[PDB]
Amino acid sequence: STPGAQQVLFRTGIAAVNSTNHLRVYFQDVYGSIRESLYEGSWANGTEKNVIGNAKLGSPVAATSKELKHIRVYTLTEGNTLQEFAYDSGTGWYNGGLGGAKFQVAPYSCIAAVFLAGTDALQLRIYAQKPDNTIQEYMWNGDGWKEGTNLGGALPGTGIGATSFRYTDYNGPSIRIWFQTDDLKLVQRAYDPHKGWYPDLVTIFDRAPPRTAIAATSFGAGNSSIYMRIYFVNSDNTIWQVCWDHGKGYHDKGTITPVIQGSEVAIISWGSFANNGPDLRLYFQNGTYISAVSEWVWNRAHGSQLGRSALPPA
Amino acid sequence: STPGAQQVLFRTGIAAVNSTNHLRVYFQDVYGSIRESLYEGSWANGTEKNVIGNAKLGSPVAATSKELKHIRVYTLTEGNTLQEFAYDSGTGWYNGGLGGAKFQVAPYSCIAAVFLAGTDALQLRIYAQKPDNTIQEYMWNGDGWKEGTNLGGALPGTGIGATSFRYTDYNGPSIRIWFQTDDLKLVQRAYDPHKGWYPDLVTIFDRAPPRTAIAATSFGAGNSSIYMRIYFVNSDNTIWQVCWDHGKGYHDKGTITPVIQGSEVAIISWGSFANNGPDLRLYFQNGTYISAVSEWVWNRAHGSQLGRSALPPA
Ligand SMILES: CC(=O)N[C@@H]1[C@@H](O)[C@H](O)[C@@H](CO[C@@H]2O[C@@H](C)[C@@H](O)[C@@H](O)[C@@H]2O)O[C@@H]1O
Ligand SMILES: CC(=O)N[C@@H]1[C@@H](O)[C@H](O)[C@@H](CO[C@@H]2O[C@@H](C)[C@@H](O)[C@@H](O)[C@@H]2O)O[C@H]1O
Ligand SMILES: C[C@@H]1O[C@@H](O)[C@@H](O)[C@H](O)[C@@H]1O
Ligand SMILES: C[C@@H]1O[C@@H](O)[C@@H](O)[C@H](O)[C@@H]1O
Ligand SMILES: C[C@@H]1O[C@@H](O)[C@@H](O)[C@H](O)[C@@H]1O
Ligand SMILES: C[C@@H]1O[C@@H](O)[C@@H](O)[C@H](O)[C@@H]1O
Ligand SMILES: C[C@@H]1O[C@@H](O)[C@@H](O)[C@H](O)[C@@H]1O
Ligand SMILES: C[C@@H]1O[C@@H](O)[C@@H](O)[C@H](O)[C@@H]1O
Ligand SMILES: C[C@@H]1O[C@@H](O)[C@@H](O)[C@H](O)[C@@H]1O
Ligand SMILES: C[C@@H]1O[C@@H](O)[C@@H](O)[C@H](O)[C@@H]1O
Ligand SMILES: C[C@@H]1O[C@@H](O)[C@@H](O)[C@H](O)[C@@H]1O
Ligand SMILES: C[C@@H]1O[C@@H](O)[C@@H](O)[C@H](O)[C@@H]1O
Ligand code: NA
Repeated sequence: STPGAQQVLFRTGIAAVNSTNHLRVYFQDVYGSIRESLYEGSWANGTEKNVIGNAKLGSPVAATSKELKHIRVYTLTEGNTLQEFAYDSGTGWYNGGLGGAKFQVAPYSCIAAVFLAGTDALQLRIYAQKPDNTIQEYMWNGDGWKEGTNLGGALPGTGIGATSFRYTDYNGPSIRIWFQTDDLKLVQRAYDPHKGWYPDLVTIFDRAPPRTAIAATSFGAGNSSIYMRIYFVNSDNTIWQVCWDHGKGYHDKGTITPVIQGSEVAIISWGSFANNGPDLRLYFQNGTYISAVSEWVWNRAHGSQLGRSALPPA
Repeated sequence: STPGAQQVLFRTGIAAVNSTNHLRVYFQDVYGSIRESLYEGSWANGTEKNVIGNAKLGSPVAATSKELKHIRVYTLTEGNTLQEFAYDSGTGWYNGGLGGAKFQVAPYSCIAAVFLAGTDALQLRIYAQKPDNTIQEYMWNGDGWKEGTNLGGALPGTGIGATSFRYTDYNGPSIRIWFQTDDLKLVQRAYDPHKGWYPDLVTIFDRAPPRTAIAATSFGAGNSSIYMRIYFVNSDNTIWQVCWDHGKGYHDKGTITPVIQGSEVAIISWGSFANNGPDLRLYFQNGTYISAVSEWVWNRAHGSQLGRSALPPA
């Protein structure tokens, strides 16, 4: 292993954001600090000098962005309230206002976050689990944090995946989120601006390990058309992928890569099938230098391939 | 799930002590507190009122006893120093002297603990991993804590199992410990009073998951004879057992029971083959009520069976 790799928490929460091929990756160190690694032509950072804040040890770690102009990172405090670390170009890193709302969640809650797509306005939806085990939406629309739609019960400690896209024939954004129910199914819930939250859950996978990681992305939005990918850790200790592709629906599922038992997972994407893409990047732990974070790549050039073996600070 | 099971930390460290079929089990709750559940005819406790102390979230939890007269429970402070909760009949619970020594270990260190067998005197040996990744022994011989023997390098974050027995033809106690080496092997190291720490590391399993749980017990000591069982979580997400039986050596290995990815493991035993025994109890998480602790049992009457489904507080 390496002294750097040893600083990375085993089964750390992982998140990532990007603007095309400009990448940032968030993780927790063994002391509970949240650090940023970065790719700008090459990999750097992830050191003690790249701490953005502190969270309870074992905290979920979620992140969302508008390119790399605005980045928001969500974790849990020792008190099990949602908090936010914020980057704005020209301002740098600071503590955003979510903390002030003191939103109290289950000790075992996960977190997902999205900027609403297709607008220059900064609008955010956060998902987490309340003590009664229901999934709660929290909203920022430029004038303070408020609760949004409660989306019903889930498995206590369920992973939460989430994405926002805007159809080019729609006048507003859509949201899709994914979690695990008590019966151990992985389900989709869905928001469109006409039907609101659709009443029904759609099953994406019959049986998954209890509290498995869940990470999602979407790309290539068109006229009432989208592409989506959802990832989880199956019982074979590999990440599995589920595809939505326009005109085919939920039509493909299969293993992608081996990981450590109980690895967390982050996904980013950019581009589209119509324009020589997409590009996908997955981050996870697979045992490289024991505790380092590893990368998986997909692009048109070469399809599925292992990427950076050990991320900084490894 | 159940509300009680929701209080138990996912992938909690687990330790267990006993006097024959009088049992105690220790675990961490979602807030970082170490709780005791109990079996005296039936299962009890493990509630907020049965907290014996606090430790960093995700701390290893080890325990050793002399029957139930003297119990010692070892975990890590937020500062990554070893600490001790102690019970003596007639006194109750108290924080033991161990914290006075300020032994600093690696933030990812595990812990094992044994009272030395075959003496009424209270002699302790604790094992953990220093920042240089070597396994260090720490000793109490009735007049203050100090470092004992350093047992060399091991995989960073390795599980550590230990047991002490005393052969009926020896003038003093033996120690066996087990851990994982950088090549992912599981190995034994050994202390006998004529050879001190043996020079050889003896391989007991060729390849195991990185940082897998390791728990060990021993029973039926005779003249130059002993029975040992070592447990670990294998890549198939089940506990495996390695057997030493007198006259056969390290002769068997196979699966015992399924567990969640990354489950920790605790083992106790009592009795002997020559006296209609032994009894074994194993403790772990297998997904019952998502996050409850479960029991597996072995005895002569019915052999291998699942015990109590979900321990208190579930
Ligand atoms: C000096 C400066 O740039 N201040 C910013 C304000 O002008 C702006 O209104 C706030 C908005 O709040 C932050 O971003 C939003 C999207 C949310 O994440 C919110 O929680 C966060 O505080 O940002 C600066 O203070
Ligand atoms: C029919 C047969 O071979 N039965 C044997 C018994 O003779 C023997 O007692 C038993 C030993 O089991 C081993 O030891 C116990 C304590 C436990 O660890 C088991 O997992 C081991 O296999 O094996 C029966 O199979
Ligand atoms: C954007 C870059 O794409 C590929 O070149 C990868 O090998 C790098 O790790 C990075 O993800
Ligand atoms: C968008 C910004 O990009 C670089 O300037 C980094 O140093 C910052 O931490 C941030 O990620
Ligand atoms: C995009 C939508 O915004 C508001 O109307 C919320 O109440 C909904 O739950 C959804 O997030
Ligand atoms: C992107 C697609 O949008 C709607 O048609 C949903 O009913 C589908 O499940 C899918 O989420
Ligand atoms: C963008 C790519 O789309 C399909 O070809 C999938 O089979 C790949 O796994 C990847 O998700
Ligand atoms: C010592 C006891 O043995 C069996 O009767 C089990 O069913 C109990 O859970 C307990 O372990
Ligand atoms: C040996 C002792 O037994 C009972 O008194 C319990 O209440 C204590 O916690 C301790 O385990
Ligand atoms: C056996 C001894 O008991 C008490 O004296 C504790 O304070 C010591 O640290 C040790 O565990
Ligand atoms: C029982 C023995 O006691 C002391 O002599 C120590 O130096 C050894 O390491 C061993 O623990
Ligand atoms: C109990 C046995 O004792 C010695 O013979 C060791 O060399 C063996 O490995 C085993 O631990
Ligand atoms: Na976690």
